[PDB]
Amino acid sequence: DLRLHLLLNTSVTCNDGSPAGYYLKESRGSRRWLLFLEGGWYCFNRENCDSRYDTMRRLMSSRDWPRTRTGTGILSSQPEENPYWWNANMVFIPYCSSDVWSGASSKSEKNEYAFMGALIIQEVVRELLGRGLSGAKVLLLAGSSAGGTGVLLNVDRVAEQLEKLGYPAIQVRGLADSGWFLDNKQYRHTDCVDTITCAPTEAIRRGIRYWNGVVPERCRRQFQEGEEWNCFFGYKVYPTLRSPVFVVQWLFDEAQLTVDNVHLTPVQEGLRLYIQNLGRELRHTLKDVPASFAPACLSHEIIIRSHWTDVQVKGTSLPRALHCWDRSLHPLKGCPVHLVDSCPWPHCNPSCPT
Ligand SMILES: *[C@@H]1O[C@H](CO)[C@@H](O)[C@H](O)[C@H]1NC(C)=O
Ligand SMILES: O=S1(=O)CCN(Cc2ccco2)CC1
Repeated sequence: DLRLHLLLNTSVTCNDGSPAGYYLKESRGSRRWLLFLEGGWYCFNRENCDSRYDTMRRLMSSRDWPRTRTGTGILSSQPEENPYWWNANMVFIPYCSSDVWSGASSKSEKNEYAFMGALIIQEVVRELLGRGLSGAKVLLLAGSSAGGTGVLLNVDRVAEQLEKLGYPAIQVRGLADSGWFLDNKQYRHTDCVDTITCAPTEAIRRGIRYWNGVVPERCRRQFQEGEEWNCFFGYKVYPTLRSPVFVVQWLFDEAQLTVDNVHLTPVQEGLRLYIQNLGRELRHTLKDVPASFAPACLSHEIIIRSHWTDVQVKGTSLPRALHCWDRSLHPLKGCPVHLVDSCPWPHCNPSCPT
């Protein structure tokens, strides 16, 4: 169990102005720190944020958060469940800003909601330095789904924050799970007039303006004013990053298929070619990513699932691949770090989740 702490700086808030926070379980015999970013889509105007506040309020407010959380998967402290980092200091940062962790805007008489995701991460890091993070050797910033994209958007800013605060010895690294998407053509499509019809690129473009969203500086300088939405897409922002980042991505991600208007519910030839081309394109974007784990499965998220130990690529599990990554940051015989399936159809890998 990890224990809730609400942020001492109460000006760093969830959507509705309640304080943000983090759950923490300390491991005094360890100088490794894992900070995990929760996911859960986003909202991008008044209308659909109001809807989200009715039926997804824990993603917009801390008023109903429980006092403890059980760590699962990579956040578990039992070696049977977590072969990788079971003895680490564990932190779960709830997603209550609805901004893919990019926002820097307070609630005001102009703004019905606050979008403070980028500032929440910075304030959590600041307050943890007083609770033992000052002695760390590695800070691993991890996340799933919207939290995985949040890793890509924030890992270099955490590294810069610790450098400017006088801790140049802490090695900052990233682990992005299920946050690597393609701005591809949809299988069926519609013009953006409402939430159901707005393609990812157009919805993110509106969100960035609504949130006062922030992107990494080198990426921002490449694409420039009005085009910051490009930096939400992994294959475009990753080459601009300096911190080591490990990328976990199902080749047939259920959220990718959702935004592409694909439902698997007898597949004819047009859809067969579409699905095979999506897998090939995703594989192409990872070809020069040296730390990656990409199985040929239809699924979504993995690193905080308890059975995350089950899936294998070329005979190597995800906990093993992450351990090999650790060794590489001190090729290795029999301990690989780049693992991408080559078979072209969902569940052609027999270790895929059922
Ligand atoms: C609280 O957080 C806000 C937003 O990041 C910042 O402007 C302010 O300086 C912080 N307050 C303190 C006392 O650090
Ligand atoms: O799809 S998600 O789980 C993770 C990514 N975010 C924003 C996004 C959409 C496309 C690219 O980046 C939405 C929720």
